Amino acid sequence: ELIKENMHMKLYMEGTVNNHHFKCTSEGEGKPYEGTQTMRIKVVEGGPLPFAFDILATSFSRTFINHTQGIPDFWKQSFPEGFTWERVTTYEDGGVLTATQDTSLQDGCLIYNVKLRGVNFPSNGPVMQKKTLGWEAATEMLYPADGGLEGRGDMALKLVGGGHLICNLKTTYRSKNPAKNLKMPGVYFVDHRLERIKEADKETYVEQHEVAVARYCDLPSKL
Repeated sequence: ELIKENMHMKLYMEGTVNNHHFKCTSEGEGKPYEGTQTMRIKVVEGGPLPFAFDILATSFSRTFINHTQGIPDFWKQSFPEGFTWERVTTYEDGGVLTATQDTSLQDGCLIYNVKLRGVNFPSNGPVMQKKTLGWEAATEMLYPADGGLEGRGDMALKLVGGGHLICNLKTTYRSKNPAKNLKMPGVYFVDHRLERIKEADKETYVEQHEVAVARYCDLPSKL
């Protein structure tokens, strides 16, 4: 089996948010089977960013989700070929961020390539004004659909002074070997905690940590 108790990752990101173009790279590692990982990210082009780095946080790692209770790991089963995802995140103040990621496994290292585009972030809003303080924990609902898996979930971005701006995520996850016979799961959930550990140089260097666990709904069913 190709996914080994400890893994390294490399990431290239390019995007544009409200007409501002930028690139990031990052390097990290994690414990795929624990559900834990750490990324050290550099804005290498278009920095410093004139928007909140937080809107990029989710676009930096599906291999590193601890699967409890035998839920088949959609993303771990996809190697060596790997997988992609495509997401649209819609903020309640009109901002819309679309992201595409390709995940591959080359020479024992996980390699991420992301493209994204953000539009209609209000000029006066907390993203464009950099008034945000990270994400709350969140739960994503996942279910088979269209040959792949779909994810749906809201997330809450913390605002300076209290307050939250909410967005809703719609994701499609596809395996790169479609022929591969998958054990698919029912409907399930992944709990995510995405934390900024450190930053420097006007968010031009950022250390991010994520814990993510896959689980069924532990409630009794009168059915």
